[PDB]
Amino acid sequence: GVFNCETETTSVIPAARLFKAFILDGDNLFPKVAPQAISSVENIEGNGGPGTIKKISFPEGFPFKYVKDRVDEVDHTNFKYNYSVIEGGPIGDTLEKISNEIKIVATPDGGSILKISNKYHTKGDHEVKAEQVKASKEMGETLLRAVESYLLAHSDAYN
Amino acid sequence: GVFNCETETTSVIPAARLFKAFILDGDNLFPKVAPQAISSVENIEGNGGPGTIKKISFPEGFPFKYVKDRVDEVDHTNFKYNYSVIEGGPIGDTLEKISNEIKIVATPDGGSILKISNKYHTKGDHEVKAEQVKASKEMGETLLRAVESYLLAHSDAYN
Repeated sequence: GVFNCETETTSVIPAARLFKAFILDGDNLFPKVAPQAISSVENIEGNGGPGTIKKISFPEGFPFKYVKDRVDEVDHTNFKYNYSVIEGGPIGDTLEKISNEIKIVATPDGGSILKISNKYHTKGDHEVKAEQVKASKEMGETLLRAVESYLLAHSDAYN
Repeated sequence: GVFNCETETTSVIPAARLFKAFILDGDNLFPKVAPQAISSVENIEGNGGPGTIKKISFPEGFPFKYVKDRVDEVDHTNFKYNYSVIEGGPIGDTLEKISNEIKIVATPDGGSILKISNKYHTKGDHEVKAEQVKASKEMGETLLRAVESYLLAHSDAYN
């Protein structure tokens, strides 16, 4: 089955700067700015572009130990990043894959709006629990806010 | 049980104008701007302020025929509107009440960000299905976009 959650969130950071930090340097930044959520990000196969498999590990404390994600598409001009959760964490008997899309859109005032889609490819007739949809949304917002705070505290970073 | 969904959406309309149209004149506007979603809004008990019970009817076409909502709180200065879904529609054997909060926040550029909370008071140990959470979110966004389009098309309205 399929369940598609689209959300939007705003940031005071201009889109180009946010894309460089949140997307292009996230492997480096996330364990530094949000250690309570992400312990490490490592390359299993590939360079960071489309097809790359990453292992995202969570700190001692979580239900889930890690996930493996695959980079699907990166558009450096239009600030789009598409990736899939393909193993570990919520993937298992009820859920085959989560396909995600992030687009960072500039606002006239020099901030950004992030358009985020989380698409659950459920196994057979399985539902996705509302708590799972919420957990994914909250993780993304946690990471965004941590990166935003870091960027405000380090005014030259990613310029 | 309880399940709380917080979402945010942006509008190009300044907060004060949007509050006057979307909140303070919604009974009038919704059936006019979004007839495919709302057929009528009528007063069962009260004047439109806290404690008021409204009957919201849906057009021929829907699963649900109507809901009764109660106004909980209105802050005309800070652009807050809290209301509850108390009968009809999704209310029944699995769900006792939905308590909703809308806050319309001005942006420096003269637009708005709406902070919306949908809090499900489930009966006993019942879950809320992700499809239901999505349906509520989509209804609110449909109504917002319809009001926004109307306001852009009628530049003097609600000034």
